[PDB]
Amino acid sequence: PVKPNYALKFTLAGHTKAVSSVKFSPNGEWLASSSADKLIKIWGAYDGKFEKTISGHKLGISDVAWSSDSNLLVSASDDKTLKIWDVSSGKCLKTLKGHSNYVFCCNFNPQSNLIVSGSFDESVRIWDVKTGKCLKTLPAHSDPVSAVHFNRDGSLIVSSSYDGLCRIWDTASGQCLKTLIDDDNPPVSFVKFSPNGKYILAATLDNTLKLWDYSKGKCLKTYTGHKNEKYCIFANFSVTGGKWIVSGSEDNLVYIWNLQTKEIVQKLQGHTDVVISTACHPTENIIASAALENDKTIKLWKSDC
Ligand SMILES: FC(F)(F)c1ccc(-c2nnn[nH]2)cc1
Repeated sequence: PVKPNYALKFTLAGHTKAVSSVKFSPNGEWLASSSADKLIKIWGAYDGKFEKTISGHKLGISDVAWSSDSNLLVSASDDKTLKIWDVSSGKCLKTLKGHSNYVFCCNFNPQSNLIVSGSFDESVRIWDVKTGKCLKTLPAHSDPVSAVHFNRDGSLIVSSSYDGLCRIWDTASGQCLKTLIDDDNPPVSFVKFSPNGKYILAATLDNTLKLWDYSKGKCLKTYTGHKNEKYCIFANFSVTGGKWIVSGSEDNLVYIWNLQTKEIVQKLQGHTDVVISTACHPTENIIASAALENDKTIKLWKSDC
């Protein structure tokens, strides 16, 4: 496939303010979304059908993430806390307290006994899921932390910040193992490891995505054409069909690139405001996208390749 052919299948309405993130459950059955309206919503991944609302945060939510067994969620909120949720019961199992300002990003490790978080307070924290206690506080950055992610075996954490740095941390010790710098350091608005753990994908507010070989500290690929000068927009590796990079954009489109050739292969039209978040289904050729306040909807897209 020189190109995918994603086409719109469902539009999901219900959030009453900007959506902030969307994530597919690892078992592929569900989509979770978080919003400035202080709510988490659960939707069917294949039919787009609204399932349930999960409530409890006192202010808007910036991010949500799934545990590996698809049974728990963690959410990051402007109320300076994270909450761990039992999805089936809707119960808040733990409230993770410690950050001194807005919490912007969160993720489980693969084993899902740990949670990592990043905050406006410029720190990265590592939490024990079962006790809800903070294990480590990392003096990670000198500006707000925009993303945090574990690698494939959980031994590394990558963090990014508006200070222009991506850093790699040892989970066990909390030591800073690496700082990634290019020829220039625009604010970094998103970062994550590749599925095989060998690479890092970073978004910067100069309208650019970069693929880094972090063990060698070198920038390999570069993806442009989209618009990103303001917001924390998620980006993804799509690997179920052809190998693509997928991202939202401030011109209201979903951008899809050939991972290898860096060429734009598709631009998905339909949203009426900034596409702040995209997610890729774990086993099927399905993308979810979500948009900001003037739109408020989530869209599900499907390709034959
Ligand atoms: F060589 C490329 F193009 F840089 C590259 C980058 C990432 C991956 C990959 N596979 N799985 N996860 N990441 C494969 C190839």
